[PDB]
Amino acid sequence: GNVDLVFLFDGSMSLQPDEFQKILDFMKDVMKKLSNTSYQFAAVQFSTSYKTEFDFSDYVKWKDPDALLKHVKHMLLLTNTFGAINYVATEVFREELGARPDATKVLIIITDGEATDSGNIDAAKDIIRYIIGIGKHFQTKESQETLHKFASKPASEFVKILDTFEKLKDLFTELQKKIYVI
Ligand SMILES: Nc1cccc(Sc2ccc(/C=C/C(=O)N3CCOCC3)c(C(F)(F)F)c2C(F)(F)F)c1
Repeated sequence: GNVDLVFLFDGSMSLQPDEFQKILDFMKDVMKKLSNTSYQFAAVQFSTSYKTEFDFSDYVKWKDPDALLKHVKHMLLLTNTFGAINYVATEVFREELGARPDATKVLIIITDGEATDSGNIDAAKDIIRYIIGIGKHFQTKESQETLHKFASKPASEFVKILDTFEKLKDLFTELQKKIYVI
């Protein structure tokens, strides 16, 4: 019933300042809409390295997406997606950061490029993983397909590709049509 949800977001060099900002604003739009629910949130920037920008405890105490993300600094480096996802699994989904042990775990990966590292995500198997790939880096079917190994199956359900960063506005509109009292 409880959902612990991590936004794992790309801070690579390829992102223009306004593109990075549109990611930030997308995350806030989502959290604001799901205020006062069974959702609790944390946000991790990844590039070459990984940074938990805020954790579940931070979210619980303040409940203010704007404040929680105010101090994000765009890393401007690589796109170490394998390491990032592994970092979330082992270093973010923990009591110490406010995670609830029995909650349903959800990861929302937002990226504008293919991974710069390699390996596996065995450690993240218990997490429901969604991945949003954005921009001209994902023009080809082959580039979209590379994202599939990161997300839960089927890709048709757990993978979304967006032509541009403006389409995050549109995805948020669509998302809200999937909100129900169950
Ligand atoms: N089709 C597709 C593919 C890739 C990305 C997306 S975007 C997305 C998707 C799902 C969710 C939330 C899911 C959620 O909370 N669930 C469904 C799984 O079971 C637990 C509840 C969410 C969230 F808003 F609730 F967090 C998104 C979001 F965040 F808008 F990106 C959509």
